Amino acid sequence: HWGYGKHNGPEHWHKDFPIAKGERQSPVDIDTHTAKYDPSLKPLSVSYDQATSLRILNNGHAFNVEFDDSQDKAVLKGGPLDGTYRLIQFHFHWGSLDGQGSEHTVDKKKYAAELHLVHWNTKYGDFGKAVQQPDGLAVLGIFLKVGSAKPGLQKVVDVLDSIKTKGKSADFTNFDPRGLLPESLDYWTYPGSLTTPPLLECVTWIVLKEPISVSSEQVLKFRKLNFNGEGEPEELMVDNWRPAQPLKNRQIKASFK
Ligand SMILES: COc1cc([Te]C[C@@H](O)C[Se]c2ccc(S(N)(=O)=O)cc2)cc(OC)c1OC
Ligand SMILES: [Zn+2]
Repeated sequence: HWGYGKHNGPEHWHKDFPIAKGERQSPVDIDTHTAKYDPSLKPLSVSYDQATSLRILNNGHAFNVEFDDSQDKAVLKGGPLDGTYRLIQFHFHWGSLDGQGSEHTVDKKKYAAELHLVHWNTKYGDFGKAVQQPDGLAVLGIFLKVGSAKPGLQKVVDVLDSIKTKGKSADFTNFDPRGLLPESLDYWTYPGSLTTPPLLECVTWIVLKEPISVSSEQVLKFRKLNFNGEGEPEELMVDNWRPAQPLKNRQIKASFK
């Protein structure tokens, strides 16, 4: 099965998922001098006051914090988006070392990690229908750098011991994803893909310019997770990031001057 090892990592994915070599793959390098300010882009509307978190799951590739998306409780609107996108889950990608881990890069700079808040377009009715559409998903990407602790992350860090291995889940109610946001909602945006198989070309990417700070102790706890199942030889969950893909015939737009 696909993963992030020497034998099943990103350079292998094209054999089972040929869209890996497609025209709108993610992530990409954001060249900050080549991105054009688009004064027609609206401020992002992040409406997370009624978010209902349910569960946290180790899926063998990352961990997902899942939300109740059976109503408009936590939605993303505005910016480059038409209509209403409902939050379904968030997850991270991170490195074995602080100098790598992000999927997007900024002038080839890699951050220690990247948060992905995944949303689906309510005009398609469910997430599985939305991933078949070129405007099906909106993913809000937020870089993490190592410095001061992020207080709003600690409730996630403290549950990771209970989902160490693939297939483990834990109740995770009353988590407020507003505690993961930076101060500024300035962003870059471009049309792209899922960054894991099946690599579907269904994503409007919205990547925030301002990183959040997390502590070395917080990211060390991410790196204690396991790719393996319980009672299998330990393989640490690190370096679960896809490198930057060719931009091809795409333009990255900036919300800011
Ligand atoms: C949940 O129901 C389904 C789900 C799926 Te496609 C799930 C899973 O295999 C990948 Se979800 C995902 C989300 C975000 C990212 S990222 N890193 O942010 O780019 C990467 C991957 C297809 C289905 O049918 C078409 C479906 O039937 C209902
Ligand atoms: Zn992701």
